[PDB]
Amino acid sequence: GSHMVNVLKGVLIECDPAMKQFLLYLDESNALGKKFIIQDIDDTHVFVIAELVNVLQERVGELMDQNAFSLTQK
Amino acid sequence: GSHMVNVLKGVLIECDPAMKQFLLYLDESNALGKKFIIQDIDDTHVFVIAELVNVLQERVGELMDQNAFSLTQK
Repeated sequence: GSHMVNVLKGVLIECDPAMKQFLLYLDESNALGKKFIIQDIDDTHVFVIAELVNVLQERVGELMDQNAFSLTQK
Repeated sequence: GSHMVNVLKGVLIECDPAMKQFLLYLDESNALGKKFIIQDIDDTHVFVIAELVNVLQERVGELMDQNAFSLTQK
């Protein structure tokens, strides 16, 4: 490679570094069928595209029981 | 203690901090009349919002001859 240049448009999110670790865990699982974390920025940051962040919103809120993700029949 | 929580929408940049350094000076100079660089996402990452990325585009494109950010009408 030449050098790291990642410039893109979407939603930038940070809160805490523990947060980072769950986004990774969720990317591992890919429970939402979307790869939300495009690049993670300086430890505590996650870059997710605005177009699909809505899946994260539901994951953050509803994942306690489950979020509505069943397109096996729809 | 504290920690930062920043969730934001716009354009994320990643490049070596050379860009950051002109950017901070330029932010400092406020030549573009807006705060383009919203948050320094620590040392290397820069965040600039898409609303005024256009301003940055012209800054990049036109700066060779002149960056005319002074528009009384044009």
